[PDB]
Amino acid sequence: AMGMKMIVGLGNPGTKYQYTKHNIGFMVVDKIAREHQATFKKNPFEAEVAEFFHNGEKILLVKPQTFMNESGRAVGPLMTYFGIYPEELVVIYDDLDLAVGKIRLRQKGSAGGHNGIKSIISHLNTNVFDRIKVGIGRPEGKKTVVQHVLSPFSKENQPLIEESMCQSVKAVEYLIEGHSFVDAMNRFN
Ligand code: NA
Ligand code: NA
Repeated sequence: AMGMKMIVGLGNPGTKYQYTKHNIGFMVVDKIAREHQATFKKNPFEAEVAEFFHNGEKILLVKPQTFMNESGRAVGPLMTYFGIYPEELVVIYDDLDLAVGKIRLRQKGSAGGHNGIKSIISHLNTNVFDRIKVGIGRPEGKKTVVQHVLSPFSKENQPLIEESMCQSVKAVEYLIEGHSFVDAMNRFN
């Protein structure tokens, strides 16, 4: 009766992209799935979905399989399916305006035109929903953005992205446990 939570990790499908910075959201929800012994299953709305319970509450972990720029084609229908509202979402994605090793929690924004957030906004017709922005490092300029996001983390940076993935998992846990998102912002920002 407390409702559900739906944690959506953004990324591109396929082995081509599974280790790229643009897939940090997938990587985080994979870690949460392992933490809870939860398995991703094919879902009919272009997504992989894992489920587990936390003291009676169903938690859904979602990896859209639409490609990043079409993520809302999974998220919108899933919310309909599960009877979930924007307040039950947490979207985890890569932030090119934040350093590797850092996260930031916010409840509103258009993510500087990030194509996954844009798709979600398009489908939900709102930019108001909880998100965990996982820093992937600022690029040199617009010319290098795509290569930046569609390449792996550097060997040198891998320990630091592992740290921010861990903080991201902790932040999700703190929310699942019923703390307000504003309290989570105060704790993790
Ligand atoms: Na399956
Ligand atoms: Na879209």
